[PDB]
Amino acid sequence: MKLFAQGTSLDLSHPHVMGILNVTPNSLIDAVKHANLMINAGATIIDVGGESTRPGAAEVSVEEELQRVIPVVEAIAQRFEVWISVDTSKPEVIRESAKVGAHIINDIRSLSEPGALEAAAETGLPVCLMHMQGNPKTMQEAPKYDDVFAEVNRYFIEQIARCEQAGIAKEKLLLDPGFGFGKNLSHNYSLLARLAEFHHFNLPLLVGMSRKSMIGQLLNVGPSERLSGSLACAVIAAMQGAHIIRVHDVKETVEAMRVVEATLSAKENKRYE
Amino acid sequence: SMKLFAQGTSLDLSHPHVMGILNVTNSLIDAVKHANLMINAGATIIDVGGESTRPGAAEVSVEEELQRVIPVVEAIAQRFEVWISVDTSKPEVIRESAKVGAHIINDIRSLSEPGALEAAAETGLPVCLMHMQPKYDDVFAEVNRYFIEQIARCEQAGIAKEKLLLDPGFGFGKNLSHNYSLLARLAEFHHFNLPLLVGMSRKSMIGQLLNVGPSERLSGSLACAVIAAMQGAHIIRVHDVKETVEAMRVVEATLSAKENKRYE
Ligand SMILES: Nc1nc2[nH]c(SCC(=O)O)nc2c(=O)[nH]1
Ligand SMILES: Nc1nc2[nH]c(SCC(=O)O)nc2c(=O)[nH]1
Repeated sequence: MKLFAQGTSLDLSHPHVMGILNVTPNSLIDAVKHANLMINAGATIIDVGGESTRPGAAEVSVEEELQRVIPVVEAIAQRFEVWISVDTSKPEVIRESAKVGAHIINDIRSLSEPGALEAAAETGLPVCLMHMQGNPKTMQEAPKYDDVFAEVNRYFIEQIARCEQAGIAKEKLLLDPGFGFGKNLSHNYSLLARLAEFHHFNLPLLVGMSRKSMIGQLLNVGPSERLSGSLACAVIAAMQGAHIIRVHDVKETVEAMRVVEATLSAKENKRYE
Repeated sequence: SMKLFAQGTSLDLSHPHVMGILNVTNSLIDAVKHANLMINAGATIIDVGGESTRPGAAEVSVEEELQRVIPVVEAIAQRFEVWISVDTSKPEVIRESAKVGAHIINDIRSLSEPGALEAAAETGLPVCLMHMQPKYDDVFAEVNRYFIEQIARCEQAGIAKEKLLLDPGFGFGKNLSHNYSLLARLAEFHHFNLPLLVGMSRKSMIGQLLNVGPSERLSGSLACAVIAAMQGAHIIRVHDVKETVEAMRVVEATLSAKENKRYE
């Protein structure tokens, strides 16, 4: 399995580590310094995001998001060979990010915003479809599912069809069950335990559990104390054949992924279920 | 449902246990301080030996080994509720360790010394059967055959199956690829219906893979522990207790949400 964008390809025969580069508040110099460190630590994708996914923040204007995101995507694309994912829901940011070299559109809202689907289709870039119950402002009030796995799985079926209808072929899609997005602790572990069953779509799986409450609430530790839990999550998902792991702690995750790959390559069937 | 019994208590193996490595090196005060730190960090078993009992460490007389081991085992058994595994190959140390409260006999020489098997049998304690010998035809098959053989040998000596734990012996006469073959197939050793114990912490199977020194192997050691625990390994022997306990909690929460309670 492979993805193609901007004249290069990403080989998904082993797990990739995607480093988080938050550009919400010198800003450009600092972002590039951080990118450089993450690449050096072995990140093969850098996820650039300029709108907080937090509960009460006003949505950032299109002009402010462009100012935070585009110069950063641009500076990374012209210095490094790394893949760049852009964490946006706005069509204009999608368009302008593609123009300066972004490889993956990583929308937490799965292109639900007006125009976003058409803009993503126009760029021809890979698109990540992430499950979220409701919207970021209220999704954590009262998450509820009768069957969280089936509900997430159904969402993927629907969203795939929506993308295909807009001209975005299956081969461009990645799926992400959206850890922490309208999910309590037990919902998150039900999804993680069954993650391998999402392979039936024959699409790349991306996960992001790094430093999230599904670790914090389980261990009763603060946000700076979650590395060991974050590594355990990453390993659990990668052992089940997750293709991309989105993280804060790149060096440590890359090391863990090398251990996973050595294990998977000694296994006859290449996956745990 | 699987449990071990020793010294009037039991160990509930329905979730993964972290076994902390304790050096025996005043020595008593320090050993008890370290045991305390590991317990606080969430270790439920302390393995008494560490650097003093690694392969290649200097051999000592029976009297010297008794003088270093027995007071440590004794002091831990008197102060804490934790299980104690004792690293020894000598029958006298086996016997005297049992008398002062040890729960598990951990002999990396597999009770090969004269009288060791009979002494382990006499104690009635749990015994860890660890594979050691690198060339193999089929490393798994050899390690599996070794378990079959050592189980029979123990049973012949009067040590019932219910007392045994199996450990494939990562790093013990094994190159990098042998170690990963065993780790990838670890769940297949559940056919014996015995507890599985593993020790990969800071070993060359991480160092050689990552090209890092002994103090830089925590992330790799955690990955190893998680991989084994996801396959239903019952006990994980480690240097880095707090971090491993946290990783095991994550594994437990995942296994509990799974209808199968195991990865294969
Ligand atoms: N694709 C994807 N994108 C994300 N962006 C964030 S932001 C919240 C945080 O890092 O805590 N989470 C995710 C995720 O789980 N998947
Ligand atoms: N049961 C058991 N006991 C051990 N003692 C050592 S000493 C080598 C080291 O810690 O690097 N390893 C092991 C192991 O793998 N299993």
